[PDB]
Amino acid sequence: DDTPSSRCGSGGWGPCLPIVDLLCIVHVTVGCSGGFGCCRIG
Repeated sequence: DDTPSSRCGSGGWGPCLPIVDLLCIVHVTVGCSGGFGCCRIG
């Protein structure tokens, strides 16, 4: 739903995870490679 100004490995999102294993929808895909996103880890 239009996530905030976050980024992979900038706050709570990990370094980089392959969408192939993704499980969320509102995750974040900024700062990562084309095809890899990140979800709320901690």
